[PDB]
Amino acid sequence: ALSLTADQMVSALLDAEPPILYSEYDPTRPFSEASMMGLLTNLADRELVHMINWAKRVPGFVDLTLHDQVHLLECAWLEILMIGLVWRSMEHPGKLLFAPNLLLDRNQGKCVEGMVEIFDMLLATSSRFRMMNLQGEEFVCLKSIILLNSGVYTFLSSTLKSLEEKDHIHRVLDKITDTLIHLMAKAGLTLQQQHQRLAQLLLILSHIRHMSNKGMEHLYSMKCKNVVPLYDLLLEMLDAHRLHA
Amino acid sequence: ALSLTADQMVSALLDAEPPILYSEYDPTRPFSEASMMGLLTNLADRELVHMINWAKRVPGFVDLTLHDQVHLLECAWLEILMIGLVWRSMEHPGKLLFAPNLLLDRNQGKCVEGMVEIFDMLLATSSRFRMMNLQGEEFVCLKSIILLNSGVYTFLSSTLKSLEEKDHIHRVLDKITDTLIHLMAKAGLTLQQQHQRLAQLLLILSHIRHMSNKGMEHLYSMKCKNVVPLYDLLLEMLDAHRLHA
Ligand SMILES: C[C@H]1CN(CCOc2ccc([C@@H]3Oc4ccc(O)cc4S[C@@H]3c3ccc(O)cc3)cc2)C[C@@H]1C
Ligand SMILES: C[C@H]1CN(CCOc2ccc([C@@H]3Oc4ccc(O)cc4S[C@@H]3c3ccc(O)cc3)cc2)C[C@@H]1C
Repeated sequence: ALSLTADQMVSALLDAEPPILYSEYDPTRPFSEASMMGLLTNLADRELVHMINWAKRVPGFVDLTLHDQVHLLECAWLEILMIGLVWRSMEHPGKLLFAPNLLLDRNQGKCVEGMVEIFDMLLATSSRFRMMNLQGEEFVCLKSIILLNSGVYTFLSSTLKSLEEKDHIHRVLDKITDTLIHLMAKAGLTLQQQHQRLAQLLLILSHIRHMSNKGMEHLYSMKCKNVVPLYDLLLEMLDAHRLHA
Repeated sequence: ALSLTADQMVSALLDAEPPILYSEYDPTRPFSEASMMGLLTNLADRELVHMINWAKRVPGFVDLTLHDQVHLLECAWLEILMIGLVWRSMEHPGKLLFAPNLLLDRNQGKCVEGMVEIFDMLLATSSRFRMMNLQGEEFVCLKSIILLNSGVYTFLSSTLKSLEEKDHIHRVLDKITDTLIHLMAKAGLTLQQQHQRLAQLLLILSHIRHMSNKGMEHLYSMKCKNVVPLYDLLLEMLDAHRLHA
């Protein structure tokens, strides 16, 4: 990640992309009888296992301690799901493609109290991506930045080890910045367009943080799931043996 | 703002800086008897009038409709107060300089339920600014970006006028990006350091959004003040006559 080229980061990031999952409900049955939140929650929980997989393939992530890996994912998981959703919704104006067999419009979000507000924010982000003509190569860089950036300011303590971890993370972030600029230059943007586009992309990440924060507030008031704290469940998942090697 | 130079934006932004206010409490009296939240709330309300003043001097802001000006400030006001606080706290490791006569450490935040968590996040941002050696010229650009960026994705409708406003805002944001790159080049950074530093700065804005969101959640559960909705109070303030010209 720190000696990988900009072309190697791009291909590592493309190679690491997770699969597109489907909603799990019987399509031979009516819809009024489905719990929309139940459908969405079940989807999101299944994505989380693939997210851990993906994160381990982001250059530099697994060189972190297990504790720091847990922290970053605990901080970024909803942001990561949401940029993923906005990305596959890009080509579907006015709709969110939760899954290939679960495409919802804003009125379908009114079904859940306080959810249309979140839908509207996601929908607006999807339209901005569309207006910017965001590219697959740029999107994977952005998702990796979310993973590494979102919880890097909240590491508690400040041990020697902790200091080293922070330095490495900021080093990897620098390399993804170099990769985004490289992508843009390749595409034929001027120096000036490059830095402007870089800023445009990075400023969207402030909106994705906003959506995550608002979505956590909204989720935190519902059946959803809050069994076994998230840290411990992430740890479990990340603290793998290497027996099935 | 769209024909202003990078040097003209910088000087307009420096010229527009608001004053540093003091806490209003009798310094000849003990401290256990003060409401810390009362002190902080009174400080923050006094800053808001100066914030409106400042925003009107940001290049491009007053060319927006009154409604859009209200929206952006309603979305960004806590982010703007917080970056301001982290900026004047930079030279005071382990402390937050709320005002020149009100410098608090984390233990002083434990006095309020759930406030130490916010203090710790602000303190960590202040240390990052310090570690990056953030410059006065960079800070004013960043505060202006917060003003223009934070609520630009949440404008409801999408009228012709609305579309025009968005275009102008993104145009002004582009010019502040050009200004930040200009500042960095002047300072002698390489091309590579410039784009890396730009990204480092912009990624901090995602943490400031985080702090604002968490602070609104925390404020929203206390005496504070929620009399007359914020929109109407902002409108009042922004919808000035020009009689005292
Ligand atoms: C991975 C964690 C998620 N599990 C709890 C439920 O989480 C979610 C439930 C539903 C969704 C909602 O559905 C999805 C589904 C997939 C996806 O990639 C994105 C979203 S976003 C949306 C959402 C988010 C926040 C809201 O306030 C409203 C709608 C997203 C997450 C707990 C588990 C540890
Ligand atoms: C401008 C709006 C603010 N008024 C309500 C009270 O708002 C505030 C009250 C206290 C502060 C707290 O004190 C200050 C004071 C000045 C400053 O520049 C920053 C801060 S930050 C801090 C804070 C913020 C959020 C928390 O959860 C905990 C501490 C910041 C804002 C309502 C008014 C319309």
